[PDB]
Amino acid sequence: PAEAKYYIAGTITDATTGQELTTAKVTLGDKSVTSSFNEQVNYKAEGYALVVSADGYYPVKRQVYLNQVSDGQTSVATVNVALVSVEAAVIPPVVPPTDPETDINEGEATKVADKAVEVAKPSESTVTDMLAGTTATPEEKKALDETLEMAGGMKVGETTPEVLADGSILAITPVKFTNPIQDAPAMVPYFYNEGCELTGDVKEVAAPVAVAADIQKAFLSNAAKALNMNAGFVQKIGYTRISVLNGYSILGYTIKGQLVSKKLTFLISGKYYEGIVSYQKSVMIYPNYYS
Repeated sequence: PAEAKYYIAGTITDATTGQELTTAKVTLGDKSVTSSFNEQVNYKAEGYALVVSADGYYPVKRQVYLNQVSDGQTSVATVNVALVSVEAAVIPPVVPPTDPETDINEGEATKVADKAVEVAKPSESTVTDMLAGTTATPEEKKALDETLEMAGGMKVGETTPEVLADGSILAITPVKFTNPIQDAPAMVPYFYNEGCELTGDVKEVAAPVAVAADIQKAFLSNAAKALNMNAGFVQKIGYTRISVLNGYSILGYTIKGQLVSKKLTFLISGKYYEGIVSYQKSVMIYPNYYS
């Protein structure tokens, strides 16, 4: 069985416009990469330093950690670094997302899980592009087409939540082959979300005895700046190999998206508001082998 494969994929964008910053200077570990990167890496507990700068923006350093998986599985650290212009108006949070007071627990994760999965699930255009190979490289497209030819097709199932005891939420997306692939490898699509979304209700802190849309928009906008991410999810697609495991066919696979959340507080128009926002830290691909 093949060893666990690891990747770091992501995009450098402008925090205000959401457009890719193609002139950004980016290093991932010891390597110079473009603003749209996808690098295979060896597992290291230390992680990998992502260093990002662009003229007119505040620089960002982020340590990227890998979510360990087992033999035959793939794990992708999914990174959106959205740089804030030195000219942008930003309301700071009361405490930044590096403060442990901003972490959520399992009980809080359970309350936002349905919403988190609703926004994290693959859209119709994402599923269409995953299957068609719209964004695949020529080698990936060829391998995907050979896989589809042996599988017949791929059916993307309903995305369901799995709440973990640390407060993370897995968005479980099963992918079933019409016909299992016998004694042959598969090139398969996965997807992930870049940016952050509001997954819990925005509430006034210490209200005397429903929050307006504009306050909610201002809350998400400033939460996204605090996190160095775009406001709203944009979906990205990748391809990975499922290797042959002798004496087993490949029935399909499961995509597991790790959604991490933060509870932030902002003073917005003279009142304090709190809410939970979520983003994707990783995507993992689990083959479904059958004997």
